Amino acid sequence: ASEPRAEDGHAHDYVNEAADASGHPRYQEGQLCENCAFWGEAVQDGWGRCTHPDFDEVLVKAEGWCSVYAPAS
Ligand code: SF4
Repeated sequence: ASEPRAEDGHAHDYVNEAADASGHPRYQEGQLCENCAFWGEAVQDGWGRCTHPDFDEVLVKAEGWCSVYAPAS
């Protein structure tokens, strides 16, 4: 539905700014939700869907990141 914008730390060590998570060892450079293997599509104003149950709950910032990130490679 009209899922609300994800909070920083909604779940899974998520950040709204990918760069915030530089502190997180698994935050490799330039990993963004937009380039996550579990990305859905962009919905509005730099937010889009993350296609996992404990995630799609909220609309994630395309520029965000989380621990469940897997590279689309
Ligand atoms: S799995 Fe994480 S990094 Fe990937 S799109 Fe979802 S919230 Fe973003």
